Amino acid sequence: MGFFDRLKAGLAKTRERLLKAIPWGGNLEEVLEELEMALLAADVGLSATEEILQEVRASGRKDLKEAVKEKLVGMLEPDERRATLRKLGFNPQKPKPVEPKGRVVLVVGVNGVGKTTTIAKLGRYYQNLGKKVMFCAGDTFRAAGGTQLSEWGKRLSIPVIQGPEGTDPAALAYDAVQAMKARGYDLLFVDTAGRLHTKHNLMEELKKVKRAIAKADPEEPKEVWLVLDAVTGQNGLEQAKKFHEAVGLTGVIVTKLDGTAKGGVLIPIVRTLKVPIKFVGVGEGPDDLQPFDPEAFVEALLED
Ligand SMILES: Nc1nc2c(ncn2[C@@H]2O[C@H](COP(=O)(O)OP(=O)(O)NP(=O)(O)O)[C@@H](O)[C@H]2O)c(=O)[nH]1
Repeated sequence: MGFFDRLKAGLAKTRERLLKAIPWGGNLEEVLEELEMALLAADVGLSATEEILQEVRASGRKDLKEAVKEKLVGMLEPDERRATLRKLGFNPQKPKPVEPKGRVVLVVGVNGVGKTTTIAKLGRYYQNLGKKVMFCAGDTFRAAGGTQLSEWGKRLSIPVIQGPEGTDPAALAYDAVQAMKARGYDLLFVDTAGRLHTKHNLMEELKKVKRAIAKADPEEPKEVWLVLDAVTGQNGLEQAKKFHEAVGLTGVIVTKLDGTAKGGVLIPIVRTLKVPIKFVGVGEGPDDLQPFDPEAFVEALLED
């Protein structure tokens, strides 16, 4: 319960079509059939679905339902260690806290996916874990109404490195790291432009920003997080590929899970990018941005 409730609520649209209604009592032939449709309807994809079936049908010689759960969780965990600790019984009440590998987190993704809002929630999250957090408003470009990262910073008391619209994004991020160092901050999130059809090639700007961060601190950024909208589609995964090829993702944040019945998309995402989902977005609330936990996610896909 508690956050678990918020997760189940966020996955309700995906869950209540067929997943929860699966008749785990009938003769396999029916159940597995219903299972394949439920998966495909949730956007798990044919590839991962036919593998799940194999894993269960061929193998899966334990409890039918549990076999499914274990297989789905296995598909969501890119890290062998955690997969192992899980199999060994590790299953704490609430998911462990996501610790950035370093001090700088470069945030990327296409315009509109919710990068700005996601960073603000991340600031809160980390602040509540006692980190001194700083923001860099690397997307000086587009504002057009909405709420700037700049306004979010004042509200959380998080300083925002920013410059006049048009300011060199790379020089901003450089100043941002310098500032984070001199003032002794624990974490810096660098927001970035997300428009793929301007006169300035997005991927190239991005690489110039990551390079600037490195010039300031040769170890950074230790995290490159792509934000993906669960409502987009497979084009968004293709874009993901380009972002990965351009800057090397270390993680993925999936937002707007509450707005779709295709939440099963997380499986294809992790299988394609082979990086972990760090946080999942279950709504437009402050604490709606939660640390990802495969076990919990899978449970919410099937239960409640
Ligand atoms: N329902 C839902 N909405 C979300 C989630 N995350 C972000 N959003 C919403 O998505 C919209 C775009 O957010 P924003 O942070 O402005 O996006 P951007 O990707 O930063 N766009 P811009 O380039 O215009 O600054 C907002 O209305 C925001 O609340 C989520 O997990 N669920």
